[PDB]
Parts: sequence; C-alpha cells; structure tokens
Amino acid sequence: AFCNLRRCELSCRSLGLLGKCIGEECKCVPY
Repeated sequence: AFCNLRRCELSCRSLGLLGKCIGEECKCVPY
C-alpha cells in the first residue's frame, strides 16, 4: 500500500536517509 510518509521523510532526510514504505508504515534507511 502507500504510507503516511509526511510523518517520517521530513525527519529522516537530515541524516541522509530516505523514508521507505514497509507495506503500510514507514521505516528509514540510506539510500
């Protein structure tokens, strides 16, 4: 599915990660 990525990606990008959608919720990893 898609994710509520407006929660994660604008907080994960500062470490040089991306916000990745894990079916229906976000985790973060580079890159």
